[PDB]
Amino acid sequence: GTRVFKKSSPNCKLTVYLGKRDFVDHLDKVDPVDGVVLVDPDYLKDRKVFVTLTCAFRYGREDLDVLGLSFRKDLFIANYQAFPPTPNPPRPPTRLQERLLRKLGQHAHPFFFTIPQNLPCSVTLQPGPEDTGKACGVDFEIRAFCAKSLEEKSHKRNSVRLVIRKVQFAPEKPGPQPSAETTRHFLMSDRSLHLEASLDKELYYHGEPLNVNVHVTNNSTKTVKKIKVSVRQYADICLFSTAQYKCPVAQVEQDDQVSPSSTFCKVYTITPLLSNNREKRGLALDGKLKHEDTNLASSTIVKEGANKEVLGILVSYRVKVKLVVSRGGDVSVELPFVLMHPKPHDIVFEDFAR
Repeated sequence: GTRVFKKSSPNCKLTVYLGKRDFVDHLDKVDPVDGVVLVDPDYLKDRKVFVTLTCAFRYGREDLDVLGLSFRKDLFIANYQAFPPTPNPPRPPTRLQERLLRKLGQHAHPFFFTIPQNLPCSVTLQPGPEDTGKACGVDFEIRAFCAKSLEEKSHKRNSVRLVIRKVQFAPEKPGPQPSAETTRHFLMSDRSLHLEASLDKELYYHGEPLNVNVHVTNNSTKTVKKIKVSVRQYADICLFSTAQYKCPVAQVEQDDQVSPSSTFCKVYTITPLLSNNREKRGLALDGKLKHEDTNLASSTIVKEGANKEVLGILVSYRVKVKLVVSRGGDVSVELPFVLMHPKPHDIVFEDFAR
């Protein structure tokens, strides 16, 4: 029937419940965080129970893990008092939040957070060989613990740490096909090898294929040995260690040759999937690599209202159409496109940690 997510403190005393692991950014706004929390025996009566929602840029290891953490920027923190409750604010507990409130104790209390759109989206990198940089990325952590006030905490033992995803969704806007790409190469004379390509649309979702349309007008004297069609990711760190991963995440090729004084045309179907990549290399994900539900990081959006450095990493995509050339020298074009997170997509407790 219905599915709900739980993680409980190491001591098992405190537990958190939630309807969504992933929260969508709609540009316009963001799914809300509507959860509940359960601290059974008396903790501490004198001691209040809190919930924290933090969003930070980390560089050096992952996981806001102290050891190796070279740099960290807070981008947003929220608290508010679960128990006791508080006059605040839009308290109307989602239907789910209600059914949950009676399935459990009288000491299950609601809790909610509302997250600004302008914030970056969950994203994660970890360099290859290496590429000298350390790992980094943006995180959305939810902490939940007790203590008499906020300026006193406790190592995880009596708290609960868990991390949510903010995935970026965006609508298919009408408009021109990913600007075709034109280009002429004169290789030694006045006779041109002309290349021309296009995409069916400007925006794609995770899974969606793309249909690269390619037209070659080869009046040249050389020969096109092959035609390699790929998708490249471009990820630029904007905090602390400026750096720039470029990397193909999909790659198609056939036995396609084009003769001098010929003409050739064809449509390639290409699909960019994190799942089709063995080596992460310096790739930009939307969550931990090990997790099945992880995808290539979504294009980062034109940027709403906060802007700047403060997006941490800066993911972006391109199709590349390249013509390998016999007597040498290779002709190409690049078509930029945006890749968003899909959304044309009896309570049962399922373990939160993926």
